[PDB]
Amino acid sequence: MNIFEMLRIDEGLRLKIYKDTEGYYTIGIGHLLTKSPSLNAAKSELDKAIGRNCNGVITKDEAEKLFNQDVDAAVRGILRNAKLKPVYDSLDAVRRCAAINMVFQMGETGVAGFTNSLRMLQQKRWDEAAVNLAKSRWYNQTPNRAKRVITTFRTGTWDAYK
Ligand SMILES: CC(=O)OCc1ccccc1
Ligand SMILES: [Cl-]
Repeated sequence: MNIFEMLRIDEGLRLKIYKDTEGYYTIGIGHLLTKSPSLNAAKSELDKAIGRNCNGVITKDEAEKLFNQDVDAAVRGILRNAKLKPVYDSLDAVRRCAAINMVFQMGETGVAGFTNSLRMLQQKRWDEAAVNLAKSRWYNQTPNRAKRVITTFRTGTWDAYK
């Protein structure tokens, strides 16, 4: 297991524009296109991202390319964030994957309310952090995925993805 395999499991792979769990236009391995209700707006974002006129459909190679860019962007966003970087650098590699997973799903703003969870993770109070992480809109709206990520933080193993 690695972050790419983990997120590929959590996000799936679809080569035509679809709606994510929140109803937003998405493609590939969970690449958000837009929060606008306009399919044309989503198609424009797609063409801009791929560099050609796609009319809502991409290849597997293109999906994987976008996915690599998106994972890298999540990592670099963590490393540029004064709140997240110290916590990230305190973690082992398996738990760093759980961290990237959350940023990929919710972005830096989506994790802003997790200050207490972040402190517990930095303190390595894993069971306490797991309890706190579940007290969230995130867990309630995507509980199976959140449970996998939380188990990864709790145990430091890949057991939830095996
Ligand atoms: C904020 C959160 O709970 O997950 C994202 C994260 C976690 C630890 C370090 C960096 C980002
Ligand atoms: Cl879920």
